[PDB]
Amino acid sequence: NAKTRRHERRRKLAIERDT
RNA sequence: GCGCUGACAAAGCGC
Repeated sequence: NAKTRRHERRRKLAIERDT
């Protein structure tokens, strides 16, 4: 199951929204 | 395993 593969790219953006 | 929601979760739900 693709948890980490999706997460990696989504994470960068998710963080950068809050930032 | 790859998406897709979610906490950048776990879990779910497609392919």
